[PDB]
Amino acid sequence: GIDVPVPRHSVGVVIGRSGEMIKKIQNDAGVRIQFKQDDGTGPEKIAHIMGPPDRCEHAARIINDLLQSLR
Repeated sequence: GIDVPVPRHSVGVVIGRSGEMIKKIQNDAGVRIQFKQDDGTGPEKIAHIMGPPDRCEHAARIINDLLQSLR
């Protein structure tokens, strides 16, 4: 999969409540998104997108597009 920067100030939006929002992402994308401790950087965590190689980028865009306004 891919290790993707997700701002710790923005993960609130990505997670929503209960992680229901990010589950909806994983649902429609057909992926797994695991928030690592932090990794890679400081003010951002790493969302670990996994599954199919192209699908990782598809789901990457879902999250990234959401993070576009946030970062």
